[PDB]
Amino acid sequence: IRPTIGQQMETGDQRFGDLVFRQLAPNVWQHTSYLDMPGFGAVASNGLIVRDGGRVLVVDTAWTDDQTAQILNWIKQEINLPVALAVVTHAHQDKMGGMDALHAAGIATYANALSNQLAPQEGMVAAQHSLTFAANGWVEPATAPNFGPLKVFYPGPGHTSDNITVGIDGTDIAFGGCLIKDSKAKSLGNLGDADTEHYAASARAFGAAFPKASMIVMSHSAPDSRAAITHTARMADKL
Ligand SMILES: [O-]
Ligand SMILES: [Zn+2]
Ligand SMILES: [Zn+2]
Repeated sequence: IRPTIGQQMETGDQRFGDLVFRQLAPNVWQHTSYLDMPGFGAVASNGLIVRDGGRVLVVDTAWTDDQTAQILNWIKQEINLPVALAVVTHAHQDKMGGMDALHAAGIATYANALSNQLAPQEGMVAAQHSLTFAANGWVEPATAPNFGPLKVFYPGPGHTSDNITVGIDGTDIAFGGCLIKDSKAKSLGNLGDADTEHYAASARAFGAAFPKASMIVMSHSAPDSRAAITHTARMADKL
């Protein structure tokens, strides 16, 4: 009995090691990893895996190198194609905590230049390559070579000063990372590194950048429809 990963994922989300995987589209999966907070519930973070022909692309690490190695194990087991590159969406642990595992696997990594400046200070590892954004927020194409369907956008400072977002061309999906929370959320999570003045405008800019994305994928909520964007901006208004 040898079903494809797509065939297997019709049963629902799949637990794999300490992670959970969910198929969002025929070639797009959400990875979920968890940070144990002793005495409290574990903090979930989501990223993406995209099968782009004969290669795989990753958006965001897991919280740790080990969890990130578990992602790579899942990719080997279920997809059985090489991982070419990863884009990581700011210098917090949930997004860049596993850079060493990516680098050891020969994966080329990309982050906002600002994320690369901030990461080592925090005991993290910079990505190998730095993205630069035009004033309009779109990545300068020369700094994002061979990204396939990934369309990278800097919406402005919000959840952090360096937060970036990623649309997946040919799908209904845009990834807001930690900038966006779902339409039912009671809070924006930890705002300790947030730009409270600009957050709402940056959430709006993300929505405007990917107007055809009907599925909004987020780090700290399950996927939602576009109402998540204005809900997030409403929660962020006049912080
Ligand atoms: O985060
Ligand atoms: Zn963050
Ligand atoms: Zn986060």
